[PDB]
Amino acid sequence: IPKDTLIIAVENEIARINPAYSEDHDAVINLVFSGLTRFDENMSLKPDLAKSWDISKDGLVYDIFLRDDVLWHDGVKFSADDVKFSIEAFKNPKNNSSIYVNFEDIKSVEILNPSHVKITLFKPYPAFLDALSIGMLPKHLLENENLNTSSFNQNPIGTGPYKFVKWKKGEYVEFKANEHFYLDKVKTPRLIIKHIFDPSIASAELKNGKIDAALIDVSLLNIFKNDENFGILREKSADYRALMFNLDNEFLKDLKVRQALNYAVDKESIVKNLLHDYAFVANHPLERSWANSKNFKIYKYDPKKAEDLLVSAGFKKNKDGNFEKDGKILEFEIWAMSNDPLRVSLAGILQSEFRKIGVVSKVVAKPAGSFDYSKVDSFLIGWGSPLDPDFHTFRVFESSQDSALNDEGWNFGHYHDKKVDIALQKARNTSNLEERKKYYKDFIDALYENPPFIFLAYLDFALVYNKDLKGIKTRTLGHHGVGFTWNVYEWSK
Ligand SMILES: N[C@@H](Cc1c[nH]c[nH+]1)C(=O)O
Ligand SMILES: [Mg+2]
Ligand code: NI
Repeated sequence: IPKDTLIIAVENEIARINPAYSEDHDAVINLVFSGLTRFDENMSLKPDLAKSWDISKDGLVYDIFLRDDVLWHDGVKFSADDVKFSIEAFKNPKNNSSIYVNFEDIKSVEILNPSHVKITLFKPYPAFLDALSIGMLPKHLLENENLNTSSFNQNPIGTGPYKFVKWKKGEYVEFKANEHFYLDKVKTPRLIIKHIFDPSIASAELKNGKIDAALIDVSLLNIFKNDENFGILREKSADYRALMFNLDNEFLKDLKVRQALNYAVDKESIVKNLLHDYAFVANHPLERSWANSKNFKIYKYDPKKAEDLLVSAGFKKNKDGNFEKDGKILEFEIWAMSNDPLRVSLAGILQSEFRKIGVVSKVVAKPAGSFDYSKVDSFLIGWGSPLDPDFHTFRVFESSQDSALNDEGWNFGHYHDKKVDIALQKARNTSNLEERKKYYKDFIDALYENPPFIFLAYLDFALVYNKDLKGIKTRTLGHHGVGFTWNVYEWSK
């Protein structure tokens, strides 16, 4: 690989390179686009396209002041027009934006002058500044387009550090440095995002020198020991793994069953042995957040509590020593993405724990994208954001976000809890920080009393990189390790 070219592998690919359809599962949107705000090495809110902002006392009015030295990749200037268009596009239900929920509380967007936009809200939404980091859209290209289907989505123009060059689908996306980047000089002139979902192949291509960097599963990490072409950077993350219950399932809809299944698992055993202390035991989805109550009940590893719960639910043990109810065995499937060894291994351990308490389960391992995980009995799932606590909680747990009911929802297990709904809505619409913490405490407590998941472990990630690489900075990563390329414009060899 030439010195003026950077090649990075990422596991997840997106169909539309457009902030409006961002699902925190990609690395290319933050390359092409830039938002009004951004985050530094410490996850602190920093100015990006917006040079500064003022927020009204009641949190309903945002005055945003824009930089005037920003160009779109087509040489067209960034202005307040783009901001009004972008935000109005996110809000428009006809665009089916994946980030619609972050913009739904917006009343109006006013252009006061070409560098000053005034945003008014129906209700407070303190995550708004975090939400505005997502990336602005070019008005002059998309004004007369169908955002859902526009060819723009496969030929994007943004204000980010990198320009779109060409896209080989299922292969790679190539970028070139934005010569007019306002924030900083983009160091490496060529950037290739290579799509590799198989970690063994990712490891092999590193050894081959076909790619410069990738996130490598901990089980494969020992392979790069003694290798001198590579350094290893350990990164913390808000990413957790869990078992998603499908509450449509005849057995998993029952509360007593889900509580019993939580009692059956020795998460410390899992973390210690399977993850080699590259993790810690998870109990709820906000344990890296300020919203963490650090004062919550847990389901502690206790098989007889588990078995006793199942009897209470009305299950009788049979001659095989497996629970049955009204003539039918307590049986369901555990699906895992076969391309993710950690998930397959976790599903395998879960199956073994469940049998020891007389629950029959079947592990189904299929490649990511080959099946609909919102229709399987249970699924080894993952989520987690280092940003506002609302971002991977509302779409994931709130009942209106049921994916069967909402095409842009992330509630794949069809979970419906009234207390979760109220707590998340009030938390996302409350300005006071301490009051927010109280509502997220309610949320966590509500999750305990009616578990949608079996929370398992928060993950650390390992970045394996060409040792010739300069300028890499670590920070708290999100789900799938998204964000490890956050400062890639500083990268050079
Ligand atoms: N984010 C969820 C769903 C998903 C499927 N593929 C990628 N993500 C998970 O990681 O389990
Ligand atoms: Mg950005
Ligand atoms: Ni995911």
